[PDB]
Amino acid sequence: MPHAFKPGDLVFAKMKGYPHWPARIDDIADGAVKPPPNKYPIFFFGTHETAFLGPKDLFPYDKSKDKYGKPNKRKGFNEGLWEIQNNPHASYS
Ligand SMILES: CC(=O)N(C)c1cccnc1
Repeated sequence: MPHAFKPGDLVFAKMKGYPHWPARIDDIADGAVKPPPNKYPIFFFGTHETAFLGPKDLFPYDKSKDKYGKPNKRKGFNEGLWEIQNNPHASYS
């Protein structure tokens, strides 16, 4: 059975106006801004932007890749696919 989400988990993350997007649950660095309660720090592959989202917007990568892991016109999307598939745990500083 599923656990709760944890840092390092790989997902497709959905925001209003954008396709399901390759992403990871980030850690919070010591001394860094924490998210609101009930929200996770989401790092989006390709764009390298962060947002705070709840589970309703988070689709586990393994289960969803066949639906969602297809090239897309949007800026950074295809880079994002390479990253989630090829080095999803790296520093994208
Ligand atoms: C892919 C991407 O970067 N998206 C969807 C985003 C992330 C954070 C804020 N707005 C949009």
